[PDB]
Amino acid sequence: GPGMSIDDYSLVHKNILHSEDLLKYILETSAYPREHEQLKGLREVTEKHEWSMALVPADEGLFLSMLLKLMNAKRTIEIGVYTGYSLLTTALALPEDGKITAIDVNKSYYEIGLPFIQKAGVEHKINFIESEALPVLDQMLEEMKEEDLYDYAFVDADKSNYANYHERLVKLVRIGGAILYDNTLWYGSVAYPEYPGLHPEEEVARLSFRNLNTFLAADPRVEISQVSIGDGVTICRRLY
Amino acid sequence: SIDDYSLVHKNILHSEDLLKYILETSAYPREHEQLKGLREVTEKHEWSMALVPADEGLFLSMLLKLMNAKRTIEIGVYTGYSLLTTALALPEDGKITAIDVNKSYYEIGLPFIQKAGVEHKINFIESEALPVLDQMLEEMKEEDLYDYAFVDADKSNYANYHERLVKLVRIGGAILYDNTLWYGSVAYPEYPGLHPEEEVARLSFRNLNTFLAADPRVEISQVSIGDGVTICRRLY
Ligand SMILES: Nc1ncnc2c1ncn2[C@@H]1O[C@H](CSCC[C@H](N)C(=O)O)[C@@H](O)[C@H]1O
Ligand SMILES: Nc1ncnc2c1ncn2[C@@H]1O[C@H](CSCC[C@H](N)C(=O)O)[C@@H](O)[C@H]1O
Ligand SMILES: [Mg+2]
Ligand SMILES: [Mg+2]
Repeated sequence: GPGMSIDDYSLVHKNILHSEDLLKYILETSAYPREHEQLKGLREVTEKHEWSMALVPADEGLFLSMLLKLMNAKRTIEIGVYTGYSLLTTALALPEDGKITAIDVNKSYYEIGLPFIQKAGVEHKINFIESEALPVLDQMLEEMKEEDLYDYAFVDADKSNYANYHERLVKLVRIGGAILYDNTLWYGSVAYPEYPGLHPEEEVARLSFRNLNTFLAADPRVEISQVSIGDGVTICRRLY
Repeated sequence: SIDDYSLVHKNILHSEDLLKYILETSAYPREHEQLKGLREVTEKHEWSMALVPADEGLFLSMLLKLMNAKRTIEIGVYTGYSLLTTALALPEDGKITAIDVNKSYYEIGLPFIQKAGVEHKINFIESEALPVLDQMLEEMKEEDLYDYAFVDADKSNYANYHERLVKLVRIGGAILYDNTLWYGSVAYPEYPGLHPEEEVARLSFRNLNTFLAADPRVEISQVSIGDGVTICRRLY
């Protein structure tokens, strides 16, 4: 992936909705008119970037923003930033004193979106950490206190590692807090045990998501809602 | 058992297999036993096309719990699938005002609501929703404003419901409109083969979607789940 080729991914032209016309209707009617001008700018630059397949889309973004506001989130973690579309979405949603821990192995991607984040006036909310996510989460587990738990986590980093992220995040997000997993329908390819013609890295991701979806549905630590928005977003709410 | 409407079996997702995967993997294992029972009786009913689907149900429940909703209003109950979802999501002392013109539909699902132990949270009003909302407006105290409203009744009246509901939910409260993609038929100016009532609803949703996207009193998110759900959050 953007982490560690573009040619290894064979489904980038697929969408989970029944037609591109329906997706374009949602974007033009309901998403783009509500998208911050700096999110638009960041999106348009990123659409030209070689890894644009990884970009969180605008209708999904407004849904993330809505969830953040409805749950009155204040402290969040963003895992897998890329050029920062979902991160800027989060920073604009949070109150003025909101705080985001943002983690990505590749800070050069973040620097593409950083001028839009800065012009949006919300960079002060963001503590960006350039690292693989798991060691950072493991260190947070050692140092965290109960009153500093996160309200919300958005997970959108190495697809094969979501299950390992989950085991840390169910302890780092507060009870009643939210953990969101991005891309859980993987272009619709999760719908079959076997699926033709994927390169090995993409098949690893597809199988990881089939296993994750089954696991999350059985996991008593959370309630879940798998939402057919974007490429599938699974919302988890921590029960205990 | 043949629907008069044209669109009932159309999916907004790209295949029935994809929808089935979501439901079987992520919805049915998480569906309360009484919701399963209520759904299974409703599937055989003449108007089963109107039933809120199980993946949408879990999404409504998640929103209610994440926003810590305590007092809600449900407009368009039918056999009660979304109503029972709401009642199970709310705390033990939660309260719902449920409104439907047809109480006979409610009584189809009421035994399952009762067995779930949540009927006490529900005040069911048999009426057209608009006069009820008009009457609420005249008596509603600011401290009694609803946390959450689910709108799923007469499609052509959604705009009229909105003008009342933006004054009956609290600041920061949620108004959800069901069916705002209308089987995907809203995506085009014209759409052949529809029942006249279906076309009325389709044009109403195209107008509503445009209006909500420009309404300064709310933020919105249109979500491609079920038949489309537009979440509104009241700003002032
Ligand atoms: N092990 C890892 N730890 C942290 N980040 C990782 C990682 N492996 C890959 N990544 C990063 O995960 C990101 C996936 S794309 C993220 C998209 C972004 N959320 C958006 O709003 O568009 C890439 O930026 C990649 O650099
Ligand atoms: N003017 C009106 N006022 C109140 N209810 C109305 C109405 N017109 C139609 N309805 C009701 O709206 C409902 C729409 S179907 C609602 C589905 C239900 N929410 C579910 O979870 O499955 C029907 O029960 C119908 O009787
Ligand atoms: Mg993603
Ligand atoms: Mg409906």
